[PDB]
Amino acid sequence: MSIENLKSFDPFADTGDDETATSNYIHIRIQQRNGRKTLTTVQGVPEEYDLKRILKVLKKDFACNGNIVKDPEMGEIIQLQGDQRAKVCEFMISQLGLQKKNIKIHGF
Repeated sequence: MSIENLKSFDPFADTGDDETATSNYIHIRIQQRNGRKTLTTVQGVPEEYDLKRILKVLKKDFACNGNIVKDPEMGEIIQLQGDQRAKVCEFMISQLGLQKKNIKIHGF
């Protein structure tokens, strides 16, 4: 007589598939507003990237929340909840392939 038992298992490792995308400046800024919330505004992103897909990635992988909004001064932009400037910079570099030199980060 005998019995079956698990010998080992595979981890999370896999090969890379990233590639360089074309230059164009992006601005990631922090907001201060009368509702007391801190928000991250994303501006200048290439129109070939769907803003609704940016929302979907930042809600799925980063666990944030956000919307597309038209500001009186800053124009049509994505708002994300909190100070996510480094996180959104990393998304544009990692998932879109945009080179780091294109991304401006601004405080408040």
